[PDB]
Amino acid sequence: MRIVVWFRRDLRVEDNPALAAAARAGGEVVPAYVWSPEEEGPYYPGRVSRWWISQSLNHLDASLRRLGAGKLVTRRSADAAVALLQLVRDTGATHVYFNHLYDPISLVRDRRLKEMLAAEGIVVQSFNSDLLYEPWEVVDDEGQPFTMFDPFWNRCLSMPYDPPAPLLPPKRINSGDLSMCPSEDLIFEDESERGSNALLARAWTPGWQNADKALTAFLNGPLADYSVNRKKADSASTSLLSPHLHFGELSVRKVFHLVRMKQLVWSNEGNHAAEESCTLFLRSIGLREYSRYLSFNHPSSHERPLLAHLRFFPWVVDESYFKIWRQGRTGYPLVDAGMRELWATGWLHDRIRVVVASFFVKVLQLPARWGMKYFWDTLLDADLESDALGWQYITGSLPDGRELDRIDNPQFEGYKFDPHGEYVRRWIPELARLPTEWIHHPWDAPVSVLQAAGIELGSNYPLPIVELDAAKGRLQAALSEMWQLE
Amino acid sequence: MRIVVWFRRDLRVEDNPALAAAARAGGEVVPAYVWSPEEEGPYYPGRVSRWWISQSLNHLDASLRRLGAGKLVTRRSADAAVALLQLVRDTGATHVYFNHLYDPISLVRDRRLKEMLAAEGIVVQSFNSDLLYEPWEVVDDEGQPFTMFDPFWNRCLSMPYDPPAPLLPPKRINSGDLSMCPSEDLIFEDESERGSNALLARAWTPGWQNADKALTAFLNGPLADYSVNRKKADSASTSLLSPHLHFGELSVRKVFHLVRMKQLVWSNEGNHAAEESCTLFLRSIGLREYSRYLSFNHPSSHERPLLAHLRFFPWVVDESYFKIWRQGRTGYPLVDAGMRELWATGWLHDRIRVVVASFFVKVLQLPARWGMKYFWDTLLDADLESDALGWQYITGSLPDGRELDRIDNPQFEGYKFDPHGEYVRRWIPELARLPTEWIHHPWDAPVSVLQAAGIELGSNYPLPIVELDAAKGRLQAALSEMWQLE
Amino acid sequence: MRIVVWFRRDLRVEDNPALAAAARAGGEVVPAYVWSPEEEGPYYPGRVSRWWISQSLNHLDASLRRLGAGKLVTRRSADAAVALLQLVRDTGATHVYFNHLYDPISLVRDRRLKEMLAAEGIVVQSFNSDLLYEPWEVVDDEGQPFTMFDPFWNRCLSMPYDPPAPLLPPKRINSGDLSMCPSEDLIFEDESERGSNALLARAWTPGWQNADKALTAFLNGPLADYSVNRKKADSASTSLLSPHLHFGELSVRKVFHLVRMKQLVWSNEGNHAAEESCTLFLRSIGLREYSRYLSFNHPSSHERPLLAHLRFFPWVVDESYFKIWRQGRTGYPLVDAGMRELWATGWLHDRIRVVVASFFVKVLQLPARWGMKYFWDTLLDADLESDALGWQYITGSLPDGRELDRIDNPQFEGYKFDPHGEYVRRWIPELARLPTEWIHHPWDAPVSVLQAAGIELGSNYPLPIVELDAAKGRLQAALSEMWQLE
Amino acid sequence: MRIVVWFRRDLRVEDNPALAAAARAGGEVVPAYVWSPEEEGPYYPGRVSRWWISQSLNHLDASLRRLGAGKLVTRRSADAAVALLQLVRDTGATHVYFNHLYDPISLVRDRRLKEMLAAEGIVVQSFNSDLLYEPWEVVDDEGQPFTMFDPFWNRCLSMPYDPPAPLLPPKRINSGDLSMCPSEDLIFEDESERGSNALLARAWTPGWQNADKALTAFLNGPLADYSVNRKKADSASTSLLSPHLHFGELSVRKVFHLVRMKQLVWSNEGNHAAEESCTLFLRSIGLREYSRYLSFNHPSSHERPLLAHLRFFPWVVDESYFKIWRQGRTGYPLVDAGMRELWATGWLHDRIRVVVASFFVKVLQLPARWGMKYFWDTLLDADLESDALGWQYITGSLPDGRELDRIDNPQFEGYKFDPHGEYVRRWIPELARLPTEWIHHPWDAPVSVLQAAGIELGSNYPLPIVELDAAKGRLQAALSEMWQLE
Ligand SMILES: Cc1cc2nc3c(=O)[nH]c(=O)nc-3n(C[C@H](O)[C@H](O)[C@H](O)COP(=O)(O)OP(=O)(O)OC[C@H]3O[C@@H](n4cnc5c(N)ncnc54)[C@H](O)[C@@H]3O)c2cc1C
Repeated sequence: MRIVVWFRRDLRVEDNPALAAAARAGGEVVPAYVWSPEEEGPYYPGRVSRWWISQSLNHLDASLRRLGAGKLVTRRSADAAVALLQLVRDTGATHVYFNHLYDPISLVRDRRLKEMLAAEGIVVQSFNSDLLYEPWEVVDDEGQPFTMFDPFWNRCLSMPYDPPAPLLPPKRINSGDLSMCPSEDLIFEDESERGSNALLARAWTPGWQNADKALTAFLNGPLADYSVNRKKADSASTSLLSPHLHFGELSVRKVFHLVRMKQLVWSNEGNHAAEESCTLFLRSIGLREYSRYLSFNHPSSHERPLLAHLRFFPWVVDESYFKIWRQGRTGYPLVDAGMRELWATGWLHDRIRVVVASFFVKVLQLPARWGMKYFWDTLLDADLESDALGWQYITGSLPDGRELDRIDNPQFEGYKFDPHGEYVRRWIPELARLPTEWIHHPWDAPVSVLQAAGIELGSNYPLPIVELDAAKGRLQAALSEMWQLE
Repeated sequence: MRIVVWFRRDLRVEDNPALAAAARAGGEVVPAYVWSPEEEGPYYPGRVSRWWISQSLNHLDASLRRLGAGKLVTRRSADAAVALLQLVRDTGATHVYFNHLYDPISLVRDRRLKEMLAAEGIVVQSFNSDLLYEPWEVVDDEGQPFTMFDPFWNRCLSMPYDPPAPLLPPKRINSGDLSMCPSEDLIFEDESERGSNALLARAWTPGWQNADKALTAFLNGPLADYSVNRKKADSASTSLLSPHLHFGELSVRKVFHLVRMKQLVWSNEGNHAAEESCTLFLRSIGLREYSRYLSFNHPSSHERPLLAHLRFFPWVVDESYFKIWRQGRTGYPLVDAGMRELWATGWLHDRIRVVVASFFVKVLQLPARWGMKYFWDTLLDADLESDALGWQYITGSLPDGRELDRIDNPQFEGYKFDPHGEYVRRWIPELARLPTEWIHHPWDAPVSVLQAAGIELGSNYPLPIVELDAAKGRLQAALSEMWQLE
Repeated sequence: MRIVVWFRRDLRVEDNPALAAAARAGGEVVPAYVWSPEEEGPYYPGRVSRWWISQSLNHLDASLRRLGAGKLVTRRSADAAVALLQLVRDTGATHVYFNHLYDPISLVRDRRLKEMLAAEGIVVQSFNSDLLYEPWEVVDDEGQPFTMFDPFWNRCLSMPYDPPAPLLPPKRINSGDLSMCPSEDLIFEDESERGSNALLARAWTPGWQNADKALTAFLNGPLADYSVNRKKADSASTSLLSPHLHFGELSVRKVFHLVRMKQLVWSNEGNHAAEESCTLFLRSIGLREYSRYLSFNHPSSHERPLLAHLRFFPWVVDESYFKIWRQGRTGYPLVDAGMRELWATGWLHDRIRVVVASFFVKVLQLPARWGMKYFWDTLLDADLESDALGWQYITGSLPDGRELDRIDNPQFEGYKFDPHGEYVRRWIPELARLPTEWIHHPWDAPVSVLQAAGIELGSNYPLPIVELDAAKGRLQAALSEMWQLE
Repeated sequence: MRIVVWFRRDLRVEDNPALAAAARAGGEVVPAYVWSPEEEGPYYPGRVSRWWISQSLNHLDASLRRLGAGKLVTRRSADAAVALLQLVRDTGATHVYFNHLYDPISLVRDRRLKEMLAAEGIVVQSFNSDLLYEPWEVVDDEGQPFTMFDPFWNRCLSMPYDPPAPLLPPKRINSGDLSMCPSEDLIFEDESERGSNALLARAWTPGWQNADKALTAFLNGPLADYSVNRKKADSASTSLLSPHLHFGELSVRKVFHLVRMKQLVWSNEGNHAAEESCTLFLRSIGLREYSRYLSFNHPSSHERPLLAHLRFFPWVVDESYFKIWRQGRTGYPLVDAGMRELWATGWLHDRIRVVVASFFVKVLQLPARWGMKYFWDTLLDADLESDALGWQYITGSLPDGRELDRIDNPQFEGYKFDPHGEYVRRWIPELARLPTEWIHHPWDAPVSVLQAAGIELGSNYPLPIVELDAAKGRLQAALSEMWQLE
């Protein structure tokens, strides 16, 4: 009843530097979650990403009632600023203790939020939660922002001062009265998909308590061989904690500590593989930090994301091709098993997001905004930076890699990410007897080894809708339309 | 170089009562395997059942060379009797120590084999390996054979004398010379399927050494709850050792001992569930013993198997329906996941052989000899009795159960064998988001819960080729053709 | 109420070939245990060996009530023959189904028992339980008994016929009425040691159910390295099941089966160490079988045991020396830790029975009947053959080994049985800092390394009562009294 | 070659805030260990405490060479200040980066060290390593130090600001040249006890790498039931890490973090026992922090330790009584097993230091400086504060507990610390058969239960040198000499 913390994307109580700075403030703290998806514009957050919030908020209530604090109130309005001002009015609070995000749509909203509340009479203070450093204090030589990643992260490990350690969770807090503020339940998922969304719990359980159980099971397990099992998609040794790390159920400053703390343990035991796989796991953590630093600084993705160097190219406006690739009647088996895992789990491996999405533009030749709006709706780790950073990288625009005029060609795009075919036979079991040479290209197989395996192309497994040698040249008939104008 | 043992379907060295009776015979023993599939008539043994033999023979050689004995010679001819007489001629042997099988095609061959060898001058002696008792010494009240199972097996546990215990494996044997007999390698699998058959090793490894590893992993594991997990097909708690138990890699007299020996351990520990699941596991072992006793005695399946009370009914002669059911474009999802597991593993659960095969006759209305000849070609536990006993039982003819004029109706044929749908979503992952009420019948679902789950019937998942209410009456238009003639 | 089985030293229900031959006999069986220790003469069985029976009988009652059978009646009289005749009179039984033992005091009693019962009118039948073969059917070349062990056991593995396998335990039996026979409880242990005997349960739990738990924990565990950890006494890798194997709680025919059954498993896995340690474990089992065969056949230990080639030698008649060696104020540390383990556990390692008992005769020069009567009173595996076979062997009389005119000399009698000193420091912790060179001989140590370790000889740890160089010649002053008379 | 760190009692590299503040200082760092035990006066550190340093320094060299840094130089002189000034002269260093200890003998030495080096021209800076807070910033109400513990530690958990978290270990450091400074090996242990000290490695391995292996094995293990297994000495569930925590191989700020971090994990799982045993483990950690705060502040143990309210009382000057209690010929079995564990392991439980030391003064009536000088010589966790705080507490002088005019009386001083007698029978196995009522007092036993257990008092187990009812009044004849003078 003195200060408020309102969570936005930090759904945790361990080392949260707005709740722990509320416990030692002396007065009473009441928490909050204002839900306004109409403010976020075209980035109405997901459809299974909206499922994760409703099960993580209810996990946060029973984890924060045991520290005291009564409840976690949840209000709903069109914009945050009317609802948050009505919250300090209803409760009679003096401060607002939030922490700044780095979306280009919330950064304009946060200074607009700090402009409404401070002119009223209450005082606010922002903090730094889901980032190692802050993106304005990391600089290059003179004063500028970086424009690449490998010059950037070489400054990020060789800082003058180390990142601040995970500060202690609070001992106990107090709300005073749990009934002055009339909280209300609110819908997140639709009523037609009230039962079809509960089938994502076969692989994913949300909550902050399951975030550190998933972290510690990775440190003892697959971190010792992350340097070699990084690309292989058949085994689940790739630390499936990015939905925890996107919604702030796991702090980046704790994963940076515990990996570095046990890098020293393996460093003086002669394990040269397990110490190499710790500098390569923190590099991937730095890719998350670089995407937040990119949308805040100089490029900024100035008005909308999915933007670096295109949006003329003569795409086919065929909706039924978007009905085939979404369903998976595509014939190319590696982009077909990846398109079935995304629907069944709400999850893909990073190298399988490489081949599913690059097939969507370079072979199928569809507009890339149809690929984002489908990835945005059914995925769990669907943020505004990394979905914009990754689509930028795979379809080709950072001077980092994965250029155009280059189709996937799954003959050798599969022998690096899936050597034995344990990923194709897991997800399309109608292809489970092809002897691992034609499991990545059944249309290149002779008729004798196909009729022996029980696959008749056309009835059991569909033909490729677009041939590989066709779109190897049909792209260059369309990509030359860039190179006459730019 | 004195006596010969020739293995037929007892590919093991532990408690084999023809090899152990060859070690204590004093002289030298040479083993053999004569392969004549042209003698077996229409029962040319399998196509993946022929894969299991080629990998179990080579497992038997390296397991019997370490007892001595030099080699395991393998000859090939049209009939066994010319090849076996040429074997005692080439090696100068005096005895033949085999053990009698119980196929109606080998029982006529065995007395024909004993008729050729004894008239030459050499002496033979048969033994009893793959059976608990012998089928002529188990009798009913006066002198007759039984005609049912539950009167039969009540005599089989209440015998005057117990079955003979597993006699010790031999200490060491000797062949003398490993080069007098010019052995030859021989083909089992085709050259077109030399690589597609090696993909059954993802679930099955043959050999007698893996038979007791699979047995002991079941006694400590799923035997404690076999009485409740008997019908459920989603979990693999059903002791997958019938391909070991068909080819004689695991003796029935050892499984009867070790289950009964540890039934006593659980009997005086208060475990009333784990002692009930031992009388129900030996009952299923007795179903194997009853099928061998049935083809030898009174019914005998007199000239051919797949025979009890039919073969008029007006079947559709449509080959493309046999191309749909073999592939699995059938729409009924429970008989579709079962039709994909049979092709991927060469294995089905016993209650899934119930619903796949009864759909083949009572709904699709195809001739049952097309169902045997497909089951015979791709299955591992494809014998001559139990494939004939089971097709007789499920399609309805023993006074045991599973009568006609009764379709499967998977609305409640699935809630006993697959309660949560973990078996359908494992094998058809294009149906992985239906909320477990319409996972067994997608065509009975409303359009809203189907478009939310991403299934559009006709493109993603095919329609039912034959409706359920159609064949519920279209059978009775065809089954009345029995009841005017019989 | 038709036949009786009376247990003597076969306190088990698994593969007991008098109870299982009572179940299939048709009539009702009542079990019994007649306790007459006054018949056994000087071999009144033990004082902790009498503790093991009272806790194994009560374990047998609750293990045989669950098969039916009502009770296990226990009567007490001076001789067995009056009590057993009063038992068939009280119950009206027709047969007596026991199994013959091989003590020279029970073999004369058994034919005296068969002489009383058969002349009355009832019929008896003996069986073979606690032996592999029978000692009259194992012969040498012409017709004679053997006189050694290594010629004997070479016949015992190369028999014409294998030993009979473990026959199945009974399904269920029936006593009919549990109150016609007025059974009575009876004392085994004294009332002064009613509480001091319950402290042997810190290491030993009796019963037949714990016999196979102790057997299977050895087969998976220390049997793979029994060939190298056979002599080392510090680690408990030596299969502590001889108290189970003496009282018939574990059949010898089952241990011969399960070791031989899994010798084949390790034989075709390349484990040359684990297959050697199975031929050396069955050799030690054969030492138990040889001692039973020795007291029945030609030497017979004709009127009393502890007898092969002595009982003149001029022993000291000092009782206080027998008070020192029993207590352990002896100074020699290896025979002192062994004398403390025997009192604390009722158990010694076989190589520690070697050095404790040979020090008792060759150095202390006491009469050997004081050593048996002390070993008989406090030990668990105190039978009439192996206690007589072992004292015969270590003090020297079989042409097998461990001759006289040879003291122990623990300088190198310890570096084979206890290399690091983990056995001395476990049992005399007042010596726990001597640096493993003088842990086996503290009196041979300099004064500086003794005062640094905190041992002052005379107050903390006593001096040797008899010097080593004294009894190295004082024996030969007494052993020359043999060699003038024999 | 720019700054030096010299370790004193912080033998670790993880979160050491003088080495990590040396890595980010830019220049080159060389480490050091100056060994001057002649400066410490009567507190020449231990004889097995001197063994722990020689094996932890050599563990620190191979753990700090892999971070770079060349070596760890070790010089020896009479005082630290001549040797440390000769070290900055030999290497040409500019700074000295140490961290202040809290002994009253080093606190006078540290400001004397800062007085020599700063007047030369080099600059020093101290840090805070082995303490949670600093002892001058924890205050009571007005400005004073505390005089008790329970008022003190209630301020220590309710501080305004939390203790600083474990700061990251260094990435890599550099010495430049490893041969400019002529380092020398040095003796720690005597040559007479070069081999008797290596027998403490049966229970203790030193080093900082084994400190966190011992910590994490306690957090997963016995911390869940520390609240009930705190007093019981028979089981080793009491987190044996005080020799790691005394020599600075494990930071107190890390144990405070990891216990508090997983107190939250058990707090929201319903484990009310495992969350109570975390507030009671940090209390014991606070007892270490209170003893350091006590010798620095107001009482200070002004010129020497072992000092609070005595040193007149008429002690017996008998050296042979000090030869009995050191050896353990004392008859009282609970103080005898504790006196054998201290010699065998160099370790005692905290409640066994309670009864061994209080028997030394209140019953044996010896001067307490003979008890410290014996505890100082053979113990591992022999510091200057807690050895002074504990002797003060048990023999009675803090207003905390354990007053005088109160003997131990092991009849009920044993049924709280050793209920079954598993601690007495472990260490005096000559008493291993007493039936747990007279295992704590054999002289109070009747003769029948003693002769049955094999204990004859006087020869096997010695009599009590001082009777219990004697020193219950003979103390009060000597304690009245206090109460006439004070
Ligand atoms: C002086 C002396 C006295 C002995 N007194 C007894 C006694 O009272 N009771 C008794 O049962 N054994 C006795 N033995 C035999 C030997 O000590 C036992 O084998 C002992 O129990 C070893 O136990 P174990 O389980 O470690 O043997 P293991 O290594 O496990 O051997 C398994 C079995 O082998 C048998 N066995 C092995 N070695 C011998 C042997 N040398 N003689 C006889 N059997 C053997 C035992 O019955 C044992 O159950 C005595 C030996 C000596 C030298």
